Amino acid sequence: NPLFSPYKMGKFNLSHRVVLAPMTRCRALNNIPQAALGEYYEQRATAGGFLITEGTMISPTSAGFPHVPGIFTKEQVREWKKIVDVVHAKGAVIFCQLWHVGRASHEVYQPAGAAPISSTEKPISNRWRILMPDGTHGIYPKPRAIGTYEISQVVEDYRRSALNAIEAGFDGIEIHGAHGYLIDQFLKDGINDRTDEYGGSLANRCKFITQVVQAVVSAIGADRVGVRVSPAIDHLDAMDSNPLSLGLAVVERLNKIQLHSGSKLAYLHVTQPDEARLMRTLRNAYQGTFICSGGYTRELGIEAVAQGDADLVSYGRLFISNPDLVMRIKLNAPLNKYNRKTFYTQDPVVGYTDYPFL
Ligand SMILES: Cc1cc2nc3c(=O)[nH]c(=O)nc-3n(C[C@H](O)[C@H](O)[C@H](O)COP(=O)(O)O)c2cc1C
Repeated sequence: NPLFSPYKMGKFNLSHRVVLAPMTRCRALNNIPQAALGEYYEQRATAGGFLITEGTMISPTSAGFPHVPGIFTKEQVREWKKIVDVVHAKGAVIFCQLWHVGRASHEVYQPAGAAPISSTEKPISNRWRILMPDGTHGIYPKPRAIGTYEISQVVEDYRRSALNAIEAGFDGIEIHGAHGYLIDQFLKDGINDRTDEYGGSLANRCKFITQVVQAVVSAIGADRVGVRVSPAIDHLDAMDSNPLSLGLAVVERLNKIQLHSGSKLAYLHVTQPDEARLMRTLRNAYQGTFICSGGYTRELGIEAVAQGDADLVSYGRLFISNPDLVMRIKLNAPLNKYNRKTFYTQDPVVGYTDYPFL
């Protein structure tokens, strides 16, 4: 079984290739990690398994969802440590994903009622909505096109957050540069309409993610930094003329950062919008570990690793309804269906840790 052939990811010896994709669950009440999170990850932690946490705020402006966790305050760090310990107790590797939603926010999630920051002033279209604290759907407001100096301050938030993540005990961090959020708002030419050093040409559009990746590498080391991107996705009006070209531009800058740093990154993570060729082109271009995600199943994951299309495969949806997805895949057991209705609720058990095992 290819998915169970050991894999060496930096200084981490993984026992299998089943990775936990980052998934927002809104159980971190008031943005503070809760005991529920400890059980949730513990139930699904496995010896030599790699897990990626839900997106975590890097500033009081990095939120666009309700009750999402953070790593910018000493309180949050204290609670994450308790969670990290339970995950390590079971022998799993866990990376903390730093998440800034950019323009994908709302006044209710912006301290002082200020508009969410982004690369452009164009708001996400009406066909997309945001989850409000009371469960209703809200309209995305007009964002503010940040100045060159604030980009440096956002980058600083990633750096400080990565350091905070290490203080909490995480084995590393993952940069959330996909699904139309802040970093993706700079990468996609359908959004980035800047006329300065960060807009226009692909090289300019990729500058932001480059500075962010460089900042975290200089804080905790490239071996403990993963990068997630999505060259072709329509989420929150994040489109690009040539998705492949954009993906290859990011990959090219990641390979260069590794050469200049003298160490490879932890991995490259690309989510699919499920041609096949888009994924294979980046994997062949990236000099390092490649993780694939999006619409993968037990059979589809095995084929990707056996054919050399990816080194690790992360599962999202199937790891919500299947706490023991790793074991199930090993035995080819039936997989449980998920109830989307409880994806973003606040119940510490119902739809979170109540899913039956084998
Ligand atoms: C409820 C839910 C929350 C998610 N949260 C995030 C997130 O916070 N960050 C992210 O990059 N992707 C997030 N995703 C996308 C998943 O990481 C993944 O790409 C998707 O679930 C595809 O999984 P699959 O391969 O099992 O079909 C989320 C998906 C779901 C269903």
